[PDB]
Amino acid sequence: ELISGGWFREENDQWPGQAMSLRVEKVLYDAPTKFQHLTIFESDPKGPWGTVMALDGCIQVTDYDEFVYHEVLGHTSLCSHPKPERVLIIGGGDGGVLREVLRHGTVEHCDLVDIDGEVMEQSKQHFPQISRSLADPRATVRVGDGLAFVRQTPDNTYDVVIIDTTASKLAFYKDVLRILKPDGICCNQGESIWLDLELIEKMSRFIRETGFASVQYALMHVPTYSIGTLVCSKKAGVDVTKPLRPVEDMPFAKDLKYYDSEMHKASFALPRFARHINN
Amino acid sequence: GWFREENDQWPGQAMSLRVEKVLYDAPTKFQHLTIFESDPKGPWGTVMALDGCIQVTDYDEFVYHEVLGHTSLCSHPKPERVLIIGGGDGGVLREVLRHGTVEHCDLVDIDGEVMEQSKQHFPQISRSLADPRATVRVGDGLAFVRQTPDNTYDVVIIDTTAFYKDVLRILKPDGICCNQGESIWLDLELIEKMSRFIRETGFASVQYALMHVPTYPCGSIGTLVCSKKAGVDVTKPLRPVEDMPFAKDLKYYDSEMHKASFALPRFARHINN
Ligand SMILES: C[S@@H](CCCN)C[C@H]1O[C@@H](n2cnc3c(N)ncnc32)[C@H](O)[C@@H]1O
Ligand SMILES: C[S@@H](CCCN)C[C@H]1O[C@@H](n2cnc3c(N)ncnc32)[C@H](O)[C@@H]1O
Ligand SMILES: COc1ccc(Nc2ccnc3ccccc23)cc1
Ligand SMILES: COc1ccc(Nc2ccnc3ccccc23)cc1
Repeated sequence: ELISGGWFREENDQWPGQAMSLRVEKVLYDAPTKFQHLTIFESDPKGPWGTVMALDGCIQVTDYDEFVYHEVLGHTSLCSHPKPERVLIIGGGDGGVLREVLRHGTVEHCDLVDIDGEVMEQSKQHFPQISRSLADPRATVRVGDGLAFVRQTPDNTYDVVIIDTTASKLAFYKDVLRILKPDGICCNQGESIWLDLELIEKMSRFIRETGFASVQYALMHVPTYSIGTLVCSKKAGVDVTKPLRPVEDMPFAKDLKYYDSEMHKASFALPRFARHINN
Repeated sequence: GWFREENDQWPGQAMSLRVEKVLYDAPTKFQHLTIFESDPKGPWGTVMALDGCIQVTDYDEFVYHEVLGHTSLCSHPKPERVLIIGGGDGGVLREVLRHGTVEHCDLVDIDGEVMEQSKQHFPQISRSLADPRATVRVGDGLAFVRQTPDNTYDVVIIDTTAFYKDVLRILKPDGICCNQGESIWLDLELIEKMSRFIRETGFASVQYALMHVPTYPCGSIGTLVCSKKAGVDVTKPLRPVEDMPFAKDLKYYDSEMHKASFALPRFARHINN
């Protein structure tokens, strides 16, 4: 339904009476998928955004800002683990998180499971700088439901599980805890302290009560939206807020556009109204 | 009935709010002033825009107000006399006046209509304007500082929409200056140029602090925190807010947030070194 020269409009049920719009230079994809509406377009070349992906009317990836959420999810988790060798990504069909995971020399294998094979296909076509990772021999990329995937995973399979999703069931957290090895780290796309503070409070407590030893929420600075990540440790006495394996000691630190150890530490400082999430 | 905000810096992008009720909409002697009640099912409440750019909403005003007010004052060893340039809504002043060390604050905003419309439509922001420790003037900040004697202020806060040499001059030796600092998203070249312009006018140091706002279509909002005295580290609170009686009244700012605010994404880090 979208056309070139028209505007893409984004609205939110949580924030009614607000809309965010982008001019569409060129439609690249606009169709229902087996699971969701997929919209890819080139935004205004006078603007900074580049190619833009939306799922069910909500922007999920742009060329300009993708490095933020990808670096944060990939490095805050892996740098909190003593030796991450086996990694699971749930969602992340675009490849961004996987690219960041694969920078780490300790990773021998990463499994990626995204329900929507068309997201992965369209990302190969229209976001090669994000999706190149999906071809890596250190990765196995599967089309399937992450819920069923973790249910059929044996105990103690993964060092890190990263949940990079949009959907709504993501019982599941008990499976995640079970498939993690004893030093395990889980991290998730965490929702907004502005939109959904009560949800973060709720999720944080239900994750701890599932049996995770600790859960800390990290905030990120994106150019437009808040977005956070819940970083969960299976093992008691882990402080995920200070990098266990600082990125600065690894050869790729200087390739990163957002993340470093100072950013990692700062991300866990929350505005005072939300600070009770982390204590 | 939707208010739409666009930027020349960000072409092909727009942010819109539904207008529930127009409260004020007229040219002023200096700028277009628009005040509206936004959607009561949304979180924003009353919204003020100047020349088509939103400057204040009931919902988020605490962020920029607390950050400008406290990052500066907690970076000063004993802030007694404070100047605010702009800030006609009263938000920064309200924050500055929480500090017990403050004996007097002058506030100078070019547009008297902004203070009048804030008195009417943002009483929880503009209450401060009536405080006996405050003197409010309607006038240009540039001319005001030009006619201010040397070593008058402990802190100058620039809360707006040669001057800097006058700001440096009117500051006492431990003086702190802070300004509404613009977005590291695209707008980065300007912050870099501002920070160099400020150091070269003779401030000893300039550090940029980032804030987390619920929406900013212009990218991000920050503050440049500048110290007249050499060897001051404005990135670590000199007088922690936690030692003061009003710390728990704050909705955003604390010492953790103060320290964190100066940690910049890698691409922008060269702003602060
Ligand atoms: C695009 S990614 C979000 C953008 C940040 N890279 C969101 C992905 O999660 C997938 N997703 C949603 N639900 C699931 C389940 N249940 N399992 C796996 N992947 C899922 C969905 O297909 C998106 O590609
Ligand atoms: C509303 S405040 C915006 C930030 C939200 N506290 C911006 C104020 O700066 C004033 N302003 C703009 N230029 C000047 C000058 N030159 N002098 C004083 N005040 C000024 C303008 O009238 C706004 O009220
Ligand atoms: C999950 O990682 C993220 C993090 C941030 C975004 N940001 C944006 C959301 C919606 N519309 C936009 C429009 C333009 C730019 C960014 C956005 C999306 C996914
Ligand atoms: C001086 O500091 C600030 C900081 C933040 C804003 N916020 C908003 C700016 C622009 N459009 C919006 C649209 C909707 C909501 C908020 C905003 C203004 C001034």
